[PDB]
Amino acid sequence: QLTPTFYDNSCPNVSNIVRDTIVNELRSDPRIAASILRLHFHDCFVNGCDASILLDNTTSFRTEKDAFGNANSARGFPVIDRMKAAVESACPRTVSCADLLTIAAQQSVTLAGGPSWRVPLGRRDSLQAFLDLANANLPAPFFTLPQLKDSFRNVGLNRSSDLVALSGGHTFGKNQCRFIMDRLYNFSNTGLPDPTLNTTYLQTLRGLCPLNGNLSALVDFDLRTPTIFDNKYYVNLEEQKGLIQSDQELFSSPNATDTIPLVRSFANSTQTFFNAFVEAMDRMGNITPLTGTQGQIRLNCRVVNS
Ligand code: HEM
Ligand SMILES: [Ca+2]
Ligand SMILES: [Ca+2]
Repeated sequence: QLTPTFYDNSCPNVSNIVRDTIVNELRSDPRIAASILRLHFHDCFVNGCDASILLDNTTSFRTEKDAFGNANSARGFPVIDRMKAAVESACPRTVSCADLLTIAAQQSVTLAGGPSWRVPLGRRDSLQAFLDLANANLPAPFFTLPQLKDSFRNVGLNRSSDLVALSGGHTFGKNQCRFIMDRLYNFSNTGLPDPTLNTTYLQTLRGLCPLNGNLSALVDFDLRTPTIFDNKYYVNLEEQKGLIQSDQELFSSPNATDTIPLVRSFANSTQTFFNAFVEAMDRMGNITPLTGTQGQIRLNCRVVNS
């Protein structure tokens, strides 16, 4: 059983070391908090939160870093190496990369203005990476609501609240033009923009992402507060201003009878959202963890111990 007090005796300063690292990095890279939270999400959706995503290539297994959802998208790996080294110095061979990344995600959310809580701990590190599983398990922005629900249920999150609350991670961070080009110019081969995208916002996005333009150009997920972790993401959805298809479907999909009330509830109360986010975050963080003597306490998050 994972417990928030796991390192209270072996490494009481772990959370503070993680926080300090993120604070330092945020000065030069204001996007790092968002990037780290996403790394934890992509770690947990593939064989559970086991730091499998942090492993680099080997001749026996490919890295998840080359999965369609991670390649030229996932970032922050060097920062994780930095805090790991700092933690290893303070507490040699004690904190797993899986736990480190979980704490980092929580601290990132808090530093961005979100809720503060102690995450359950005790996870251990994987002995391999899972590229095929990552390609199969990570959701895509073009997924329909039924597909998004399927993706979450596939890893163990059955509740619509899990999906709606965790999608709140898009209250900050960046998204490449490539992922919304269809919504802007030719949605579902209709030759027209996605009708669920506010027409005024449509114009703005088309200006940032012109046809035949730089597909790697970055756009803010939350037009209200781009770098602050708050409930503004849901207010945008109510106005048809969700950035990607998967965001807006939570409010506009024909299958959204169960998600609409959640979207409204989170848009109406920061407290309601923050509570739901913590609850869902801990549930995602409890996905098939390695515990006890299973797996290892990886020393270098990029390679399995030898
Ligand atoms: C519900 C399905 C989801 C889909 C389809 C999805 C899709 C995406 C896409 C397309 C990007 C842009 C990547 C890029 O342009 O490089 C992204 C970024 C991001 N996602 Fe999601 N996401 C989902 C759920 C979540 C969840 C559950 C979290 C965390 C709780 C999360 C946190 C983030 C963050 C913070 C970013 C910004 C990262 C950065 O700026 O470096 N996402 N997501
Ligand atoms: Ca994983
Ligand atoms: Ca925001």
